[PDB]
Amino acid sequence: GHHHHHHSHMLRTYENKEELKAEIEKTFEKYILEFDNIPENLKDKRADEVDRTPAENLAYQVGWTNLVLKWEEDERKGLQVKTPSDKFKWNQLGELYQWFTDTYAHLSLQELKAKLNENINSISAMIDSLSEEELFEPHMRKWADEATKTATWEVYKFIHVNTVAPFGTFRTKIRKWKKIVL
Ligand SMILES: [Br-]
Repeated sequence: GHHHHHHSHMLRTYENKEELKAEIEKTFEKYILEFDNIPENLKDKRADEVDRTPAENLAYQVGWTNLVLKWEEDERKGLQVKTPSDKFKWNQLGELYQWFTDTYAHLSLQELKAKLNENINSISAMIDSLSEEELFEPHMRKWADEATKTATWEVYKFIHVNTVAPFGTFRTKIRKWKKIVL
């Protein structure tokens, strides 16, 4: 079911936890830097050949990182987890994305950047909290095995496709937006 994820074709091998954390921080910094000169008054400005506004772009990352953190926190607390979310299934990502916009896009860029920054720090704490086995071997978290229909994904794959991969593709999109609008 997780193959419905839009970055399922951008998987990566990692050597260890440190390599994973370093890549998340590097790609996050390059992505977030692009918003430094985007004014709040243009956060909802839509460019023609770009799907999302700057706020919707940030809202998407806040949305997904909030979900990954929730799956693990809920499991840590002994709960049974529904993925990708309680309201939407893996074949309803389009609706989940609109929910991200409705839930988060109205916030200021400053507030969205603060939330994403906090989430990157929490994801690093999560990586540090799991053994190398829990992170890199299959069948270590019930939430990661929850939707499997074809190939199994280890915890690190879920972290990677929701951080390193979109930070790269959405950085391309926000740069395109700035070239047009600014
Ligand atoms: Br976009």
